[PDB]
Amino acid sequence: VNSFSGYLKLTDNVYIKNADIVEEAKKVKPTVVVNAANVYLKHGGGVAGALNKATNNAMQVESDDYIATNGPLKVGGSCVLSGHNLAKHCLHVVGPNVNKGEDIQLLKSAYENFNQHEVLLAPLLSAGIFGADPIHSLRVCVDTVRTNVYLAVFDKNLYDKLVSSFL
Ligand SMILES: Nc1ncnc(N2C[C@H]3CC[C@@H]2CC3)c1Cl
Repeated sequence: VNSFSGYLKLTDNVYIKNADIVEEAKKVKPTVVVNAANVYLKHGGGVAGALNKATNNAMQVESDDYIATNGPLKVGGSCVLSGHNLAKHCLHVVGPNVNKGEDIQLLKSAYENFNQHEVLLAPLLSAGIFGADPIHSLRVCVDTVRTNVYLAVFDKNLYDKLVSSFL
């Protein structure tokens, strides 16, 4: 049993709810919240800008030190950093950004990072300002992630479309 509430069950392991990952993280304090990161861990908008704002910029400060030591992530890659006031840990995952020309096949590699964590509060990857088709992102998620994932998708006309089109 866990603390996640109000989710629709899509499969054995994937759940979906119309909630802000920020407001959802603040309520649940999950072990892992996933950030929709870029390779530079520059949290400017969407899930990343919103998560970072909710940490009062502490996520960005920590991230800048990580990059100064380790250099940029790979597209499809991830790192584990603090969850600050939102979660125990934040898994920063880089999905491909279509608005930069990245290979959408890298989306499966991105979601494979989730399998290193038994439970994750997570966003839809490459959604939003990353430019991918969210229906495709949900299909890759279901077909790739084997651990228990709670997607918080803060957007009605899209939540309802994802549910009503889910095979
Ligand atoms: N705070 C959030 N929580 C959950 N999902 C978010 N997404 C999901 C789609 C794509 C990125 C943005 C817009 C709707 C955000 Cl910004």
